[PDB]
Order: sequence, then C-alpha cells, then structure tokens
Amino acid sequence: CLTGPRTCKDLLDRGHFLSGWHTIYLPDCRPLTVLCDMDTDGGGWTVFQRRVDGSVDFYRDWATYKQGFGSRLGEFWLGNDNIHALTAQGTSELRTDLVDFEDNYQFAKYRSFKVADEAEKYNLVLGAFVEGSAGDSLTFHNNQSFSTKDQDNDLNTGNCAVMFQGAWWYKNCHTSNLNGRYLRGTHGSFANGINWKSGKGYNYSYKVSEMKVRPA
Amino acid sequence: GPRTCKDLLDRGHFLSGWHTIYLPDCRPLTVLCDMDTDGGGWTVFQRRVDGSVDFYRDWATYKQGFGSRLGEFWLGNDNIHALTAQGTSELRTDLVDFEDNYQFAKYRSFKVADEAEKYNLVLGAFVEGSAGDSLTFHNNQSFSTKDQDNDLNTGNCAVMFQGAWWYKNCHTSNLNGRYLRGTHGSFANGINWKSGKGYNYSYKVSEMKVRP
Amino acid sequence: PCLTGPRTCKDLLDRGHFLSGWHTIYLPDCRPLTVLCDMDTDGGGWTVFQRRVDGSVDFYRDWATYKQGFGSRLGEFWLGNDNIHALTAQGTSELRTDLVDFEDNYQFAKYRSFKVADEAEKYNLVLGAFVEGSAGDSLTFHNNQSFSTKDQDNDLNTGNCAVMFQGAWWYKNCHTSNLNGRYLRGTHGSFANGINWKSGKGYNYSYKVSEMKVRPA
Ligand SMILES: *[C@@H]1O[C@H](CO[C@@H]2O[C@@H](C)[C@@H](O)[C@@H](O)[C@@H]2O)[C@@H](O[C@@H]2O[C@H](CO)[C@@H](O[C@@H]3O[C@H](CO[C@H]4O[C@H](CO)[C@@H](O)[C@H](O)[C@@H]4O)[C@@H](O)[C@H](O)[C@@H]3O)[C@H](O)[C@H]2NC(C)=O)[C@H](O)[C@H]1NC(C)=O
Ligand SMILES: CC(=O)N[C@H]1[C@@H](O)[C@H](O)[C@@H](CO)O[C@@H]1O
Ligand SMILES: CC(=O)N[C@H]1[C@@H](O)[C@H](O)[C@@H](CO)O[C@@H]1O
Ligand SMILES: [Ca+2]
Ligand SMILES: [Ca+2]
Ligand SMILES: [Ca+2]
Repeated sequence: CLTGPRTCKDLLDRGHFLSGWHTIYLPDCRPLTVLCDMDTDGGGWTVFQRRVDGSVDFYRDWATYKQGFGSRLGEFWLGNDNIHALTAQGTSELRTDLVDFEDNYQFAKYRSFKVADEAEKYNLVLGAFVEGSAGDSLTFHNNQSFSTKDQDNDLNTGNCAVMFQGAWWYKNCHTSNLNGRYLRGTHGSFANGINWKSGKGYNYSYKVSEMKVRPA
Repeated sequence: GPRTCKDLLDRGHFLSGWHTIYLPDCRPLTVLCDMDTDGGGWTVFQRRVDGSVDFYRDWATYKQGFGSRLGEFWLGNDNIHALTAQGTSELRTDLVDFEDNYQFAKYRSFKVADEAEKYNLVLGAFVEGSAGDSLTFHNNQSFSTKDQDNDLNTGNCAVMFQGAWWYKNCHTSNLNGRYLRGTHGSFANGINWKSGKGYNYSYKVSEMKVRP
Repeated sequence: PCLTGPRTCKDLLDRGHFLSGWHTIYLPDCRPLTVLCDMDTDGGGWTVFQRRVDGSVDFYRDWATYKQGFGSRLGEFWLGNDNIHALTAQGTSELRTDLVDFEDNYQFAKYRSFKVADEAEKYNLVLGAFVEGSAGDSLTFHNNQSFSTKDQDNDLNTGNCAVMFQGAWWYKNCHTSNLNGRYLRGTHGSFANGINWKSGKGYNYSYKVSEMKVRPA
C-alpha cells in the first residue's frame, strides 16, 4: 500500500528503532516479513542472510535456495526469489558483516547489488566496492550464475558446490563462500567454510555473518 | 486465513517461527511452526532448550501455558486440546542429547481431551523412532501437576519426579522434568525418555509437535 | 484502533496472551509501540524495557541512542528513554529487576513505584519503596538522579561516571548498580564497570542475564 512500509529504511524513518522482524511491501505490493538491522552503519538494512551458531544446514538444493530456509529465531537465507524481488530496480547497496570467534568485527560495502530472476539463474549484478575492513572478496564473483549441488552453473569442469559444500555465484571456484559449512574458526579443510579470502582467509570460518541491503 | 502450521507452509512460509493461526472454534493463536523437520509444517506445543524456564508448575499454569516465545515453553493444555481435538493430528518428538545425537518417536494420532476429562491422553500406534516407544505406556491416563494428583500411585509421582505428565505409576517419559544437563544421579526426575537415553540422562533439547 | 486495542502487557495477559513475547500496545498518546511482555515471572504481565543476555549488543552508547532506544527484538535492548517515560508518566507502575549469574542463580528485587521524567528533566528517576528481593536494594541509592551517558554528564561526580564505569544510568557518585555496563561475563578484575549490582554479586561480578520491567499496580 503506497502508504505502507516497503523497506527496512522506511520503517526506520517511521520510528521503529529496534532491530527485528517486520513485514514490508515489495515493489509488486505483496507482503513479506523480513529482518531489519536498525543498528549497523546508520541502520535501515534488510538482512537476507544470517549465520550465527551453526544450527541450520546451508548445504541445500536449488528449490530450497529459491524459496528460502532457516528460522526467524536464528540462521536463514531469505530465498533467491525474494532477494530478487527486493533488488529488482537495483538502486540498493550491500553490506557484509563478519564477526570472528574472538568477537572481532569486519565488513565490506558495495555501491549497488542486484540479483536477476530465475530465468537468468539469479545472476549477480554487483556495483563498485566502496570500502570495508574485510577487503573485497565479492567483486571477483560479478556477472555469474548462482549454483547449488543439484544445479551447476559455474566455470569449473567440476561441481563447485560439492567441492566447497555451499551455494553461491561460483566461478572457478570462489574467493568468498558465506554459505559454506559452519566450521568454527580455523579448519584444515580447504575453503569449504564461511570464508572471505581477503578477510580471515581460506582456512577460517567466521562466527557470525550477515548480508544486508538498503536503498542507496 | 490459515488454521495450522501445515497451511502456512502450503501458502509459502518456509521459515520456522511464530505465526498466528486460527483454531476451529476461532480464537486466534500465535504458535511456533517448525517448517524444517521431517517435511515441515509442525505446530510446536513444547520446547526445552537451555533450562531457562521453570517447568515444575501448578495446574492453572499448565492449563493456560507458560514460558517465552524467545525460549522454552508449554503451549498450555487448553490450547493443545483446542489444537488436536477436531480431525486427527499426528504426534512427533525430537530429542537431542548433550553429545548432539538426534532422536525421535512418532505416532499416528495424538489427542488430549478437555479439562473435564483431565486433559487425558489419547494416543495412536507408534509409527517409528530411534528414541523407541516411551509414551504408549502413558496412554489413557489423566494429566497430573504437583498440586493435582490424578496419578495411579498412592504417592505423588509429580513431586517424586518434579515434572508434569499423564503420570501413571509412574513414568517411562518425563519431558517436563527438571533441566538436569546430561547424566544425573537422581532417579528419573529429568527430561527423560526411557527407551532413549534412559532414566539418568536429561536431554539438551526436547520438542513436542503436531501436524494434520 | 488506539482505543479498542491493549495498553499494557498486563492488559494482554488479561486478554489471554499467556506466552512471553513481542506484542504491540498503545501509548497513552495513541502511538503504537512494539514491546516485550514477560508473561511468566511473578504473576506475569510485565513490560520489559531492558534486557541483557549474551553480550551481543553494544551498550556503551550516546544520549541520542539512549533517548530513542537500541538493540534487537531477537536479543538485548534498551527500549529508549522517551518510551520508558511514556510508559510511566502516569506514576503508578511497579519495577522488577531479574538477574541471573553464570551459576544459574536467580535473584530479583522489587520496588513499589518507578517513574522517569521527560528529557527536559533529564529522565529524572522517581523510585518508591523497596518491597523486597533476594538481590538487595541497589537502586534506592539512585533515587532523584538524572540519567547520564558518556557524552552527556548529568551526575553528581566531579568526573564522568558513564566513562569511568563504561555504561549509562541514573549515576550519582557514581553507582551501586550499573546494569547498562559492559558484558564482562562473571568475575572481572576491573572495578565496577560491568553489569553490576552491589548488594547482589558485588562490584566485580557481571551477571549473565539482566531484565528491568514494569507493571501497573
Ligand atoms: C532531588 O534533588 C534536588 C537537588 O538536585 C537538583 O535537582 C534535581 C531534580 C536534578 O536536576 C539534579 O541534577 C540537581 O542537582 C533536591 O533539591 C533540594 O532540596 C532541598 C530540600 O530537600 C532544598 O533545601 C532548601 O534550601 C533552601 C535554601 O534557600 C535556597 O537555596 C538555593 C540557593 O542557595 C536555591 O536553589 C533553593 O531553591 C532555595 O531557594 C530553603 O528553601 C530550605 O531551607 C531548604 O533547606 C534545596 O534548595 C534543593 N536544591 C536545589 C538545587 O534547588 C530535591 O529535594 C530532590 N528531590 C527529592 C524528592 O528528593
Ligand atoms: C537437504 C535438501 O535441500 N534436500 C531436500 C529436498 O529438496 C529433496 O527433494 C529431498 C529428496 O527427494 O531431500 C530433502 O527433503
Ligand atoms: C552508541 C553511539 O552513539 N556511539 C557510537 C559512535 O558514535 C562512537 O564514536 C563509538 C565510540 O568509539 O561507539 C559507537 O560506534
Ligand atoms: Ca561444472
Ligand atoms: Ca495418586
Ligand atoms: Ca560530572
């Protein structure tokens, strides 16, 4: 409803100062309950990805990544249809917040972030890297289909989602793997964790990870 | 508008959480929906997770419900009846020990009568379960709180085992017992499932949930 | 809609919401606000305006932030001083403090009345009789005190209490309680800069859980 809230940004302007699950209205005016981060970097971010404790299985198939999964009480992926619905007219920016197991925070911010629809297999349109202490380990994945174990759309003679137990805009294969296994800090296994290459490397799996959008 | 966690899943709520539904009498009830386990679409009426909430409670409290949407809770006997009376609901219990071993038992049908009949347990055959069958034993028995004794033992099961349950003479499951945190010396007064981890082990997590 | 609907967590309990959680109530001015209702503790029906539970949220914050509120419905939060005032402006609500240590010991402390003035009077605290509580009175001490943050010193100490004790509070000179202090996780060497309650576990112990909540008497 034109005079209803359509982003976490709106809700903030309208005086909801507490982070939490609010329902918003998408461009097409269908209602959708989302998590609003009202605290970080000015606040007003819609969170589409959350990892926090390893409670939820993220090594999932296409249908599952399509529709979303997890729990409002915990970890979740908002779902690719929704993430597209939310970024349709790409004027909204991306923030990535990582917290390690000693509670050290790092992050990264992009100017624009858009995922295409299923027809173009949730393609990643990412505008410029603006800054962040995590370094830029997403640009590398610009202009690439999203792949999962049962649907391969990567640039690797093998199946990247299996080789790195995740779901992602995989090329050959990745520099970031935020949907990887919740490995809890330093791990021997190679690059199959919640990893950000310019952050804590290919052998460290963050304690917390959030991916979130706001109109620019 | 929706009448079960099952409906909500059908209409495309894929994320577990607290949604409001509509009882067949029509009072709306905000319930926890487990959209993940075993196909999803389960309404959770009991959750233990961390020992934050006191479960050694009286009749009025078990009647109306207690605890926190943020944590542990009992949905309340009136609601559990409202919720399982009309049409047939299937039970299912998920159990997690402190060494993270997942377990369950699952029943064809599960119904609790109203207060007049003491929220009596009406249970169907065991479908399957790695936790074994530690509930059929309690079928056709009244509910008992500490302050109310409907148990078929001349002592007071509820107080001997500090919980609440359709206690008989007395129990082979005690999912509303004390949050004892794994192995305990004390006898059968924990979150215990006899064919599961035994009378001397209190699970880390416990959930009781229903689906059409 | 402002009239038909609920105005306190007490009403909601009366209306048959038996489960603790976030419900919307209507301020005396008709503005909707989403509050946390503790339907379980001490008869139930309490509106929670402060919660600490895991150390996930930064509480060492400025005036504007304490004014408007901050944190997460999923976790820790301060409801905001304007709201806490809005809620107690009619002067007839009981205060309850629920604390839990890292041994799972539960202590509480209760007061007959609790009111914070508006911003003009710097959220001045008006507190009534200590009714009882296993945690001891560590609040009466802070009667009649303005609320202070790091960037706005309104205390009775030639120095800055919020800085020294890394929190925010009705600091006097400075405190016997510091429930908005740093989440230090049990025993700490540093002096009185934790989630501390002096008559409770002392100046060198930071509780695992803390909640401050109100209910119409
Ligand atoms: C709350 O505390 C105040 C003082 O604290 C200030 O105000 C509060 C609300 C906050 O803003 C704080 O930050 C401030 O620091 C107490 O006020 C005092 O009360 C006592 C009585 O209990 C008064 O004592 C009287 O003194 C009078 C003397 O003449 C004049 O003195 C000064 C000038 O020197 C003048 O400001 C004052 O108003 C008098 O005109 C006299 O009437 C009589 O003999 C009596 O002894 C004292 O004056 C008050 N102080 C101030 C700063 O005005 C409140 O009592 C307390 N409230 C409660 C309920 O406890
Ligand atoms: C873990 C996962 O994502 N797999 C699914 C579901 O999508 C599959 O269809 C099913 C196999 O028929 O397993 C599960 O039920
Ligand atoms: C809560 C609040 O308003 N304070 C902020 C910011 O303004 C501060 O500079 C910082 C202190 O280094 O804490 C925070 O980052
Ligand atoms: Ca391939
Ligand atoms: Ca008896
Ligand atoms: Ca000062």
